[PDB]
Amino acid sequence: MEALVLVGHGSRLPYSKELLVKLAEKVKERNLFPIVEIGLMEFSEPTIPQAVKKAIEQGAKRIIVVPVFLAHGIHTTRDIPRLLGLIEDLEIPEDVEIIYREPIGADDRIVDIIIDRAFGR
Amino acid sequence: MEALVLVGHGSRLPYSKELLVKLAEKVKERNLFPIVEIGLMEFSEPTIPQAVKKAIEQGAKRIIVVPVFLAHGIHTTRDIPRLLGLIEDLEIPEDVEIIYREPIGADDRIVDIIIDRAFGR
Repeated sequence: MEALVLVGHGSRLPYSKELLVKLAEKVKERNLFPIVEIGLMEFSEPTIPQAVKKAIEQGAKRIIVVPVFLAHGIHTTRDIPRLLGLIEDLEIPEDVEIIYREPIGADDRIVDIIIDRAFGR
Repeated sequence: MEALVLVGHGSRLPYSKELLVKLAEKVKERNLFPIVEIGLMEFSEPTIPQAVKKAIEQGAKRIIVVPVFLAHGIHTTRDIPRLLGLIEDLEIPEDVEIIYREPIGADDRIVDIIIDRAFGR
């Protein structure tokens, strides 16, 4: 009924996709959502429209798109809102409403993790 | 003696740099290292070399660089190790050695944070 779509930059190296796959798995074992799909913005599959479509065909009527990026940038302000038919100027999504969330930001867990990496953990 | 450098991507919008600034402040407040600096790889200032340099002239002999990026990609494998004279292409005194850490990766706290964002927290 609601779907969670985890959405990333995408890269030509495979670490970006692998990252989304690991994150998707980990939330799958939290058993919080009916449906969980990942989408990558650029040069990697699946794409964000493929993921949105997949959510819909799986039954879901309220789609939560969460951008897995550290800060706002072009992609989160122009490219993605476009790709979702949320901004006026290859895909439009039937009768279902799209719910576009905020990025990660300067979160305290991110400082936690930074300390860990600094000590070679 | 030891320094922490936080290093980020950078963008033409200012949110990425602002994000680094917040992160740097917050780790300063945990009082863990003698020095803390930031650099931005692209567009903005300070630059990564400016940051490394800045730490050195301030006394630091082991420089711990943490890449504030979600996955390995080009920047964490090529651009940043380059900028730190870690791969043959930055004259650093042989009395100082640079220690390059892991990115964030698919850490469990990142799944925590993603759940929060999915709820609009």
